[PDB]
Amino acid sequence: TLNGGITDMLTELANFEKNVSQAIHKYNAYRKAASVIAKYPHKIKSGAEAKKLPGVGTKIAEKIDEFLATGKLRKLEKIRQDDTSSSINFLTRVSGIGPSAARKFVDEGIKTLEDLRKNEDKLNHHQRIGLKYFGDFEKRIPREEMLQMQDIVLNEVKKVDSEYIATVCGSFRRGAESSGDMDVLLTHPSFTSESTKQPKLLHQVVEQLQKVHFITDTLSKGETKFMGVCQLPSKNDEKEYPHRRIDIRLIPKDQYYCGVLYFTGSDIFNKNMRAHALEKGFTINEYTIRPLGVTGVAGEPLPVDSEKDIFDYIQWKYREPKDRSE
DNA sequence: CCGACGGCGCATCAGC
DNA sequence: GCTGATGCGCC
DNA sequence: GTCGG
Ligand SMILES: [Mg+2]
Ligand SMILES: [Mg+2]
Ligand code: NA
Ligand code: NA
Repeated sequence: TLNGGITDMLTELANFEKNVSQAIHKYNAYRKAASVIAKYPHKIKSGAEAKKLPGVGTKIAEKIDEFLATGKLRKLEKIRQDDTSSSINFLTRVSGIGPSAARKFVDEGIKTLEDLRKNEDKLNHHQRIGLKYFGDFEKRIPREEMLQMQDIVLNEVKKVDSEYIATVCGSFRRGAESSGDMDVLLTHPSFTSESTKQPKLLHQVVEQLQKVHFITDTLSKGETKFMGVCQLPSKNDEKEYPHRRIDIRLIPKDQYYCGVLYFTGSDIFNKNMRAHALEKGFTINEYTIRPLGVTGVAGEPLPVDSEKDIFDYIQWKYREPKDRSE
């Protein structure tokens, strides 16, 4: 974090554009600039030096110059004083409240943690649970705790059926010392791109993890994705562990590499990699990499035998999970 | 200049 | 109920 | 907001 002030500034601006302006590309441009500045291995001395980086343009260079000379950004100071922007930015922090629901709550004077707490009946289920664990969800997970959570999830999955493979992805798989939540890829031989020879493959794993009190709440649940809450068990007289967001994603077994690429991330790495795919005339999702056709239509799935194959197609040297933290 | 920016799962809603 | 759009989330 | 065409 040589340019910590700068990238904090940009992230804050990205958050404004997402939550308040609802200008998603502006959010993206900012997060992108932030990301390329974050791995730039020199302490930046000027806007004009940052502008050299791909993703830093004119406006962001000016902001960088204003930030370096004065330690501040006047544009952010204003945004920070605005009641309506601070309100919206705060509400969107609850999982399940985004830009639209946030603005809509303000329209009604529901705008503080205390307002939300007297008004649970105006929240859908996801939002009610996000408010419930509001504080907990702010806390990072140390790797040590990620490691116990893993043994639990790997062992319980093996118990339902010895042929499920669960793989912890996300920043954990990227070797991060702490993680915002747990991301779990799940496969079973019965579920492939050809057929689903067994129903409830995801359900059964969820039920199991509820039966051991590991999974405590559900934000959303379908046939391939679970989005919910979990908690490590604590010992006699210990304060409890914080509750933690868990995400479980069931992926056809023969598409494990595109799935594990996807779920390892980071989000920005994915966006850039996928963006580059397109320039190379391919498209990648969590399932397959397909060529782009002359017209603009996705051709057939290309054969993939490792994460590296995916990189090969798009003419990128391999990058280990730990080098994907953009 | 100016079009395009990654891709998709689930909850929810409107319109039929 | 179905189908498709919009909201929100995941990386 | 930035970039390639
Ligand atoms: Mg995570
Ligand atoms: Mg997660
Ligand atoms: Na640039
Ligand atoms: Na939110």
